[PDB]
Amino acid sequence: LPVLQKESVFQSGAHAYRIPALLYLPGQQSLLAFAEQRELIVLRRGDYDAPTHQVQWQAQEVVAQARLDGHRSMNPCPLYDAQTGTLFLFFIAIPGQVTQEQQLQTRANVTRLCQVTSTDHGRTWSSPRDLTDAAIGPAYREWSTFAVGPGHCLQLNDRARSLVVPAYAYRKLHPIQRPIPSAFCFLSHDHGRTWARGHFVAQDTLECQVAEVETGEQRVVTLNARSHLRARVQAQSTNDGLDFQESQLVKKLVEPPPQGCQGSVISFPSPRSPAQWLLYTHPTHSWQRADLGAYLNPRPPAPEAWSEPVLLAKGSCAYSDLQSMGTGPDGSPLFGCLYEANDYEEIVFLMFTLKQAFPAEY
Ligand SMILES: [Cl-]
Repeated sequence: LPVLQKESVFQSGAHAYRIPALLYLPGQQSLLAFAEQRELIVLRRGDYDAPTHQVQWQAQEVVAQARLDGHRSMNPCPLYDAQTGTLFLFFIAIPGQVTQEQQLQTRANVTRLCQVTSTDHGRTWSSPRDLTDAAIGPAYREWSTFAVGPGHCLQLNDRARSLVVPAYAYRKLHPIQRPIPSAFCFLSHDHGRTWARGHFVAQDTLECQVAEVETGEQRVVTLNARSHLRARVQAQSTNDGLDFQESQLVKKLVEPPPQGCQGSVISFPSPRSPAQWLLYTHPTHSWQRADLGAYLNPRPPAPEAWSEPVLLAKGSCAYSDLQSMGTGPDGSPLFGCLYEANDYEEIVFLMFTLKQAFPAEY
């Protein structure tokens, strides 16, 4: 398909950069591209230059605040709070080396849920805040580890403008069997002051992302997760992510077994009747992490409504993250996509419009 921009934003022959996260700032009309650097989190800011309809990426910088002493930082999970304008960067912190506790108990949970916030459009960040105890509580010792995202988080359009952070945890349900992962959501109605841990979806679900859409008559949260099956796993919640209805397989969205691959999903105003449509990116190969494709769902989150994918990039492609960026030069919705490519040797930024990706719609 034709695109507005394709630029490698992170590069490393040593596969130093992985796990992309993208965040669009609507007022500034800029993007924040995060990635893990093999471990800390790095960032590149880029302003959408209207006159040239290109994002001008600035110099890479380390998010020095997004780290705990003696820990490795991973899984950048950003969010823009529309009510306050504050930016949240959730992330995971794990000890850099085996701890004394782990020496005695191999599966002891030593993973930390953290966050740093910014009130100046991501130019500077607050000291890190460990949210582990407040968000997970007593369930903490029941897991071997867990993670959030990777990729952008969600803010609902409810009265409270609730924050929903997608996540997954490896549950130590059997002392002999290896811990099995299950996706879920963290939910806050007060801009991160308090957190609730939602119930798990089906077992063996891993990196997931959530979006909010209108279906039937009200708004629901759709969770789209990586699986070890041949198709993606999806589930919807009518209570902001605290409880999900029965998980379902989305056969139209392929997953390459046995490992599967992380994928991204976002909602955006319908170009036309449903209020929102969904856009999702993930490799399209039946058993390899290759050929990144963009898929559209005009009647979300109905599994049967997903479109055939449009090829965004041929060849090796892995994790990705999407962000809507307002209206494009051609008048249709503008999108930004950050994805791993070329055997993890780089992270590429792609910017395109709905008209470019899905011509038939126009
Ligand atoms: Cl902004």
